[PDB]
Amino acid sequence: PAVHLSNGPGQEPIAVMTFDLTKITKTSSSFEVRTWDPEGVIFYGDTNPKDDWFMLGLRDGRPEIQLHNHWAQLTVGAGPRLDDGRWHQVEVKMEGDSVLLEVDGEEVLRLRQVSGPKRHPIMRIALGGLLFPASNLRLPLVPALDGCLRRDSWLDKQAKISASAPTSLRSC
Amino acid sequence: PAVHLSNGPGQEPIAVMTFDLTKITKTSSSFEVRTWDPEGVIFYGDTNPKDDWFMLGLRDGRPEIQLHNHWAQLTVGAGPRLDDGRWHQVEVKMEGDSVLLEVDGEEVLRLRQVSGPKRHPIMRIALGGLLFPASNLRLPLVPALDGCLRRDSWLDKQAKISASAPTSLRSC
Ligand SMILES: COc1cc(C[C@H]2COC[C@@H]2Cc2ccc(O)c(OC)c2)ccc1O
Ligand SMILES: COc1cc(C[C@H]2COC[C@@H]2Cc2ccc(O)c(OC)c2)ccc1O
Ligand SMILES: [Ca+2]
Ligand SMILES: [Ca+2]
Repeated sequence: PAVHLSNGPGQEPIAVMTFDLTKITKTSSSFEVRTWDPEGVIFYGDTNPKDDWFMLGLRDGRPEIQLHNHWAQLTVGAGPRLDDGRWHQVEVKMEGDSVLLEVDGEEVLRLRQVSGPKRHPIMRIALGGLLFPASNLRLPLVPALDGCLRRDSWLDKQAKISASAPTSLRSC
Repeated sequence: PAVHLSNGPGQEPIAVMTFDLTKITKTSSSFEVRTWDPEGVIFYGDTNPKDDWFMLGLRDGRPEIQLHNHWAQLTVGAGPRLDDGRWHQVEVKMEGDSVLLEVDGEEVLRLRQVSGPKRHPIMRIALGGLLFPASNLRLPLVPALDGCLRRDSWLDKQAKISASAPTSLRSC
């Protein structure tokens, strides 16, 4: 059961979820993605769109992470091209103070010393788009990602406060 | 013709080279490395060991870059394990404002927005060690890298001011 990561011309995400950070024990997300599109946003996360946000996307077909928080501000590409039309497994995990990115079962990137142990305790996760204008990225891209998403798990179901309407979704 | 990246117990680099930055047109370095060692420094670069330095090393067998300058400060792992005893081609290039890392002919990491266009115009490159105590790294490691280095080219020969004695080197 797959859903489109893009719905029409607009750049708005296809879904948003909110979580209570005081109740998250599983700090990882995993999904499968398929696309012929070399550029776009896969998902976005934040507790504050000005001071504490994260983006996983594609640029030139390869994963790109942009991160801006108290401890780190970076724009990093890594891993192989994923715009080949094959399904790819992706996992993003927080391990200690590091963010790990695994692609097709292989760790391709570890951003060390990017997270601390004060913080707004509501985390939003947006799929297929950002929760601010693309102009506010560290390095702008065009967020629309013409691809499909399946087998997707986001953080801890036990900590979810809200989830956007699922009837917005468009089957693949 | 290969040389050891480690010489005895000391952590000192096996070689140091200095370059005139006003005369560097080729902002890349390339070499082959072979090792069974999961941790250590491959090479170090700086114009200032306090304010503008760079380290390429291994941690848990995989490439790690530490960088500290005016524009960026980061600790990032990427790429596959290289401590398998096979020769591996490595290239580090500055492209625009980004540092690229290629391993065995594949781009594995692109640190974007990490270099500017004021700066001390002497760059040092040290092989097999740092030019400050490992304690001053963003994330300490044990610098000794029991491996061998060959087919190595460093920046622009036309810009080199000085190079350490080559009779210090130990054949592999
Ligand atoms: C690395 O820094 C950030 C990463 C993110 C992105 C988050 C969503 O998928 C990766 C991350 C998971 C995660 C879950 C609970 C957390 O408490 C947490 O804390 C950082 C991180 C958002 C804001 C940041 O500051
Ligand atoms: C990214 O930032 C740095 C990278 C480095 C490491 C340098 C040596 O191998 C990669 C780099 C090549 C290079 C050559 C000439 C340059 O003028 C230059 O400028 C940055 C960079 C040292 C200091 C930094 O600030
Ligand atoms: Ca696109
Ligand atoms: Ca070692």
